[PDB]
Amino acid sequence: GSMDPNALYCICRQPHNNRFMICCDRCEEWFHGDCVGISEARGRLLERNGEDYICPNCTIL
Ligand SMILES: [Zn+2]
Ligand SMILES: [Zn+2]
Repeated sequence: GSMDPNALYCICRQPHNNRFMICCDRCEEWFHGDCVGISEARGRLLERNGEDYICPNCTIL
């Protein structure tokens, strides 16, 4: 549910207190723009338009 500071979600399993991160509605988790490929400018755009982003892990799973 609510993302925590000392939690893990991304495939690499790292804290969100490092680099940019994105929220996936598919699995309802968090990921890294670098790991998924999304750019800081791209992820920020989907947040403004309100487009439910889907990590590359779910799209192929
Ligand atoms: Zn990662
Ligand atoms: Zn996902």
